[PDB]
Amino acid sequence: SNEYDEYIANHTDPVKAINWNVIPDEKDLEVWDRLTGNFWLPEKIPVSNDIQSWNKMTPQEQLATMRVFTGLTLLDTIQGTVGAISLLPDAETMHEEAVYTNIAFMESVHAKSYSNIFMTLASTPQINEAFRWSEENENLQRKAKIIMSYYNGDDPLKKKVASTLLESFLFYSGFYLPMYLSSRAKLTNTADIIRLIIRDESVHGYYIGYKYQQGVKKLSEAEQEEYKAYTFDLMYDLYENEIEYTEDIYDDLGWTEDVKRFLRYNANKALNNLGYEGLFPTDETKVSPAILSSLS
Amino acid sequence: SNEYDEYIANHTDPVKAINWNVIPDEKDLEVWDRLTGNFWLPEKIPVSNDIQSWNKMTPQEQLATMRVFTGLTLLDTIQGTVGAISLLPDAETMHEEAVYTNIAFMESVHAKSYSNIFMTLASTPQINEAFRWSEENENLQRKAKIIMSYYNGDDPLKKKVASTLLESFLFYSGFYLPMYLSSRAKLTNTADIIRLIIRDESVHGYYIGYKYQQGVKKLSEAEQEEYKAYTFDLMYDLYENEIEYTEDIYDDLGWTEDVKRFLRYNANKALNNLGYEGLFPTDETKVSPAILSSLS
Ligand SMILES: [Fe+3]
Ligand SMILES: [Fe+3]
Ligand SMILES: [Fe+3]
Ligand SMILES: [Fe+3]
Repeated sequence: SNEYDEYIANHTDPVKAINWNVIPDEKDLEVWDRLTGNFWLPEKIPVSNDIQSWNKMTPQEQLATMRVFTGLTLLDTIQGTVGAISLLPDAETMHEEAVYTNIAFMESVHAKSYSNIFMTLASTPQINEAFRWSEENENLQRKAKIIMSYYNGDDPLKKKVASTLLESFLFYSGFYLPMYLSSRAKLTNTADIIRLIIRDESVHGYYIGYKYQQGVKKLSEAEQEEYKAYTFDLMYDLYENEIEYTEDIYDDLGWTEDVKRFLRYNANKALNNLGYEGLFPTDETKVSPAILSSLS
Repeated sequence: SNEYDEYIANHTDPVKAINWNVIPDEKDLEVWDRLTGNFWLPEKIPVSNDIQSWNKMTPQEQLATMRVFTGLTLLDTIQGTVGAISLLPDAETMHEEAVYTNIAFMESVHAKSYSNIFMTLASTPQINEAFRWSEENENLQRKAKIIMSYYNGDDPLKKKVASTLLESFLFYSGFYLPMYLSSRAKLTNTADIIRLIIRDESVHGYYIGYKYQQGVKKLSEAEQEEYKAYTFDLMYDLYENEIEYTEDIYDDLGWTEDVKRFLRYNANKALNNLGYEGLFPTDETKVSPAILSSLS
């Protein structure tokens, strides 16, 4: 009578070792190859070359940078330690499970990148105040808890919708700032780190959205309509909360209207990643060219 | 809109973003820097340069290689998708959670490496027969299910003991083969992939064992003694099972007695990583210096 006798007697199916010679879904391999081939660490970027432009930035630009980046750090902390991990049990293939372990790790690299930037450019008090602000900001905590409510739940598809909206939508109110600043010769090296992060997030959102589409198409007619309604309802809720967050971050700078257009643009892309039409007419998504141009 | 209100009302404390500017345990940063600094993918090693060496190996040598490598793949599949992940909820620090995400990913890289080796060296039937054998071998399935039984349990410390014994002891009836072959100038590029895996495992066992010690030392002397008994008891069971696994894989080649000494050498290392004295007398753990050097 060993402690594990019941577990063993109860799990008669053989535990399987992953076999990469047999791939049920080629997309898993394509994504594994793309993500691992794109491996990077923030130390590879010379952020210290940004010290002069940081000191040149206005008090308002530095405050917005600290806050936005702390908000992004929080989402990556969540996605790396809870989000991506929550998708493993519902994977269609073993190679998909492997891909999620890479996503989890890279989210931790993304989160750490912001501390590398902070430690290189900012003062300790600025850093401490930013993290304190992130704990007290009601909109940031609300988007974080709404997302974590699904990861902690028991519905596999909801976890993929939440994850895709987090990856293809929730980060953008934050990616706007370094793309703007870099088009004005400010934080150009920091912007190279943000571009490496975007290179990963675009793939993450595309992939998890793809898996959601495969899973939801396995359902009954009524159920597929229910998940579509759930997705648009969650998107509206997150968008409404994001408008508030955006106003509070950028109103002083006066960039708010352009950032809101950027929000609508990315919300449409998030929904498209999940297989749905956009929520906003295309004419409401006209972010300035300088921004989509800095993204390039 | 309403679906997450309850969760939000029950999680009033702020969700925290990881801050790498404040490290409550220096070891977490040391290990993160070491593991990430040691990033590698199997594609970096020219395994195809081992084809002549592989083709000269006997059918018995090839079969043992296919089986030990598939058993190692099974262990890494479990560790990356279930093991490291099970340690997240019990972390003492947020930086420790980040480290586990890197460990999860690298275990997936390890598992994939054996497929890279098989896909380069072995025939399709050989690969299919190896995975089939892995599903049917009672000792392999038993060690996997014993370890998984603790990952699936609710005792955090038992998860770490299981993980450390998996990493510091179980992987070893397996690394003996490539290191010995390497000392006979056979499969030398494959051995380079094995050394990259060992460089990681070494750190994983050390780190998780270190966290196990920190946690058990918070208990009474009486509870500490019960965990020590549990640890030795689990080692007796895994050792007994491993002896049989070793005899079946190695008897044909005639390497069994030396692999058993190697099992005892590693069982002592695994117990040491958990803070305990070794189980076997030093004189019962002799390992050839030609193996020990590639082990390094
Ligand atoms: Fe990220
Ligand atoms: Fe991501
Ligand atoms: Fe491993
Ligand atoms: Fe390991």
